[PDB]
Amino acid sequence: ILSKLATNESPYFDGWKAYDSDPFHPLKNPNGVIQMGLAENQLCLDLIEDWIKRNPKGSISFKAIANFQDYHGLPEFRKAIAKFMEKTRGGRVRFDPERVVMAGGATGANETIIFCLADPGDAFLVPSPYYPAFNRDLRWRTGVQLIPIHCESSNNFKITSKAVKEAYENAQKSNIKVKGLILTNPSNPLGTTLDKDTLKSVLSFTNQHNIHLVCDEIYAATVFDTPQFVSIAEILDEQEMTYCNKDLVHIVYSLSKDMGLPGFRVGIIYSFNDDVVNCARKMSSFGLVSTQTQYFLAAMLSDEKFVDNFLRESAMRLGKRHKHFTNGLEVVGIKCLKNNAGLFCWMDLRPLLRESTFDSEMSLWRVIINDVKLNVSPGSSFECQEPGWFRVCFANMDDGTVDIALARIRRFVGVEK
Amino acid sequence: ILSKLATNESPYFDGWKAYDSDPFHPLKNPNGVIQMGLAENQLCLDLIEDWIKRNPKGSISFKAIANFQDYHGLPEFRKAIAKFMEKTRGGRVRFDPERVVMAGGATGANETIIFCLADPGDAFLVPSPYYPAFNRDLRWRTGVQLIPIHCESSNNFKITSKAVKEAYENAQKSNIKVKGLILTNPSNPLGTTLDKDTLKSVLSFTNQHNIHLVCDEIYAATVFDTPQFVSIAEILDEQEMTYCNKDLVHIVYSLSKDMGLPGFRVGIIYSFNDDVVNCARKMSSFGLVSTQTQYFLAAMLSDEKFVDNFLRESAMRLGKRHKHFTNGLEVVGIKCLKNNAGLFCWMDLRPLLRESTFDSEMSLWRVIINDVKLNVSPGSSFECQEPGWFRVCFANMDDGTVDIALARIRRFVGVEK
Ligand SMILES: *Cc1c(COP(=O)(O)O)cnc(C)c1O
Ligand SMILES: *Cc1c(COP(=O)(O)O)cnc(C)c1O
Repeated sequence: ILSKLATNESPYFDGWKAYDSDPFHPLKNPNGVIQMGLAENQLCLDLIEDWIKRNPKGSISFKAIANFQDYHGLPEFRKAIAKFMEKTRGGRVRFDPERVVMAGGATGANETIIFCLADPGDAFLVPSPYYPAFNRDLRWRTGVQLIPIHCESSNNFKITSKAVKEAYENAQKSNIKVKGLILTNPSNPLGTTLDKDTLKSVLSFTNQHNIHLVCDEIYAATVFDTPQFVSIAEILDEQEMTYCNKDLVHIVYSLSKDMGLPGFRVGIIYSFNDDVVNCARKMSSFGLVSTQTQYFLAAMLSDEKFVDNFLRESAMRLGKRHKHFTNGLEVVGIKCLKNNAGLFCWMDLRPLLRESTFDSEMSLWRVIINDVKLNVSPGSSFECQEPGWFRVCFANMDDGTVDIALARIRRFVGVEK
Repeated sequence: ILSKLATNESPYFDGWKAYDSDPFHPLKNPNGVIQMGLAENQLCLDLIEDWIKRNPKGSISFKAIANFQDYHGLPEFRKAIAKFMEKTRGGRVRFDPERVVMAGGATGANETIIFCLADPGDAFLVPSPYYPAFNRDLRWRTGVQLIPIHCESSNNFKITSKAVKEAYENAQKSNIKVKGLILTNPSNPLGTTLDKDTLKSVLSFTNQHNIHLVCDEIYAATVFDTPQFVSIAEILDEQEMTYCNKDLVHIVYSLSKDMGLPGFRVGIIYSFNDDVVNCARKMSSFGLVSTQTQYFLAAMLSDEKFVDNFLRESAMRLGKRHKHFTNGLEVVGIKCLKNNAGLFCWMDLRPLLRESTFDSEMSLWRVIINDVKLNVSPGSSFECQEPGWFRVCFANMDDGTVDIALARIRRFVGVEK
């Protein structure tokens, strides 16, 4: 007899294996599937390598980091993260390192914050489309459930007050304890930063009902165009809202996107609620960052010229690449939701859809992965309520590869009417 | 409004507290409380630093590892762990790197293996005295309960098949669904390796009631005297036990205790159940070892010479220290449970008590941690059913410190009769 969790254990994985069974490689398999489904940021690893070399060395006082095992981590780590989080939000706000908490990547930060704010049975509101890991991350071992907040293309998938309320009030009508709402800002798969007002309109609805607002700002430093990224933190430093319960406000973070170090498993939880801060720290012991990696990060994120050079450079490349991939599709007549951040773009393949069904959508998908041989992500995968949208990632390959993927798309669409 | 867990939150911390305030140190505080309550293994860190000055690439391919994020881990990591797990258990039984799963230290390994085996409300049998962290690790976020199994000093704290049946049936009459039994072998705080025949018994009864047998063999490579350490994996290999169902047997391991690298968070789950293996893997996303620590370790553990000398040296240093420490305590009449493993000894201070009540043990405990300035652990914190026993860790300090500590003890005992 295994537990229910293990005992209760594949459709959207089609592109996943199509890739694994035929990965594109310039020399080994130049016609294989090109991985465009993982939101990875490798445009600036070279800059990190240059650093790990000379400016200075950093990684290995071994005994100290080898035996250190406090749920608080190395002081410099906390300081560096808080420091790094600051520059990311244009110094517009400050972060108290004593509040910095660790988790096994954003994965663990998410599961932990949920464990800290909701009981099994309770529900959390999530705007859609939304990162699918949530379905497991926020729901698998927490028992908590999800309730989507509708979003259309007609308004660029913006989060509207009416929609936030409608979803919420329906839950009450369904006797479902709603304890919070979890945003992703910058957005995934939308790749767009949230409008200052929109955030206030959410925090307020959140505050007005004493429910928590969990901001997943894991894509903060991947902004590359206007508008500016507005942290929920910055909205807690504004007069118009000096009277908001800071107990219902939590931020989730990681170093996976704006430094591309997912393997380092650097999950961060920054609560404004002292109690939550603690529980998350006690829970942080199940997913503590490696002292070796902590030591490595403290040193690295402490170099301002670097942390300041990296941030600026990283914004450039991402923009340089996004624009290219954007013009690339504008050429063959493909439109994307306009975005300013992230490691991907929300592609509109609606004009290729026969009818307007998710089935029609999945078929187009089977073609892109078997015949176009590109592994992209189908909108229905992010719980998108309208067929035709596909998330396409462009930050994990060469310019050469991108242009190929672009060339392949040219033929597909070209032969589509 | 936080969750029940977050809201459901210091008696035995006077020791950890005292130490933090008046921390011992040869020059700047020769009379600070000595840290003898942490099971840290520092006797061979010098061995690791030495090694760190050679072959191969101790720590940098960077883009590859910085981005590698497969729940399976770096290619060479699983194999290294398995080869290490073999050298450990004699090299007599074999381990399959494909079945090796990560977790955040033993802490994460433990919580996960329970998440996989029992549902909230279910219970697990635990011999006592036992590892206090279990009370959080095994029950907090799992809704699982622990059921103690009686052990006394009349029989050197051995687990008797009678004692096991009693807890099992006692629990059933009360309608508690026992889903498994979790051992610690080598033992914490007893610091003893388990009698092969005893394992064969626990496994028979275990297999005979369809409940899981989880083994925390986190202390496998700290044996410094006979008998030899017998892994449950070896038991699954004898002819006399061919019909035991391998679906119900599992191993929890880590590098914290034997390798002295707790800050590395190298938790390992090794299940003989293929489903558990799959589930545990899905769960590893929450607590994965850092690709950097993985790389480093793959390189260290892939060095047969280092590994041989390390294990061999560790056994001798832990052997020289343990004996020296016990011979000192005997000089003054103080005796401990006879052990061949661990990084501590089960000290019997029953004759320094006033009454066989935990109220006397705690009275003495304070004396020991304020006036003698030694931070140890009171038997009752290990759920030990009889007062007077204390766990005293002797593997993290210098030879100089141990004698200082012994000296303080030689005194306290002196002025007590
Ligand atoms: C990629 C991604 C993550 C992953 O963060 P990890 O630290 O690697 O677990 C989390 N959230 C979103 C929205 C992502 O796109
Ligand atoms: C020390 C210990 C642990 C903790 O292992 P970590 O890797 O440091 O988390 C777990 N279980 C037992 C029985 C221990 O002795």
